[PDB]
Amino acid sequence: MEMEKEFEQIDKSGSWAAIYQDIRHEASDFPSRVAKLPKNKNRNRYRDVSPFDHSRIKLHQEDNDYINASLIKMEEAQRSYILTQGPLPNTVGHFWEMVWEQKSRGVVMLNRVMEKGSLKCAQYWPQKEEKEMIFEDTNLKLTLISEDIKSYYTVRQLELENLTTQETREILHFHYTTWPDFGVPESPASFLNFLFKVRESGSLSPEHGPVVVHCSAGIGRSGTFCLADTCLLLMDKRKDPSSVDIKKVLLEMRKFRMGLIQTADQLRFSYLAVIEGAKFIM
Ligand SMILES: CNC(=O)c1cc(Cl)ccn1
Ligand SMILES: CNC(=O)c1cc(Cl)ccn1
Ligand SMILES: CNC(=O)c1cc(Cl)ccn1
Repeated sequence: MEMEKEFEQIDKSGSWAAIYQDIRHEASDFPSRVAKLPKNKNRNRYRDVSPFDHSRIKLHQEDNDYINASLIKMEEAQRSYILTQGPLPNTVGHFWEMVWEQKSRGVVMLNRVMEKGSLKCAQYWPQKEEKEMIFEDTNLKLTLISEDIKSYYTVRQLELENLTTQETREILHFHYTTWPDFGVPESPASFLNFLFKVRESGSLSPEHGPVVVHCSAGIGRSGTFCLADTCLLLMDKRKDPSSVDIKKVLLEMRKFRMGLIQTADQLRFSYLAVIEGAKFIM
């Protein structure tokens, strides 16, 4: 079926939970043996969210190459994404090592450091220009260059230096700051505006490594971001845009990381975002 009318049919019939459970039943199951090794317990935030072995990002290190991060490669859309958990106190150096080694231009953050009175990720970037951060375990230096605070999101320019080679690179930090502590946004308008700002920066384009996107577990809000981006790109590329099937795209993405889209409300919000986005594109 088309999307917008499939949408009203699910609303009128109140069957979002049944649609979402079907997706959960059909989703791929692949091994994640490296994630579960005892030496990696303090590298995982949640015991039930792990990268598959076949798609995990490897650190260029011979001691321990493990990080909780996955490469999502969308062949028809010609887009790749790295989805990862919010960094932990003992993985902030690994996080920036990955950004460096994978040649990423942008980092997309969809959570606040504290939500619901608890810490959802480490404070992993500097908050003042004159107070830079040094990650001694991976030999990197990170400096805040500029910051632009808007009503729904903040954009930061960061300098990442590989202290071993003295090479430097400019990284863009795109921080969506207004996702509610509970539920999903009432309108997709600010989330779509944010997606378009990431696109306009070059961070999603083939001349760079894959964008790094995270929330707390790296599957819920993060899944919503890449699912909406890929569906809108396919609607632009194909002769028949009504052939784009959001449930089929989601199942393809779940071949590369488990659990993408965590609730039926997030599924409905993803439909809403793609529907409204397709009208603005033209
Ligand atoms: C759907 N996207 C494309 O077909 C495409 C084509 C090029 Cl050149 C770069 C990125 N994407
Ligand atoms: C060129 N701009 C867009 O294509 C766009 C699209 C959407 Cl959905 C929101 C904001 N900007
Ligand atoms: C019916 N057309 C569409 O849905 C559409 C959607 C997009 Cl994103 C571009 C062009 N056409």
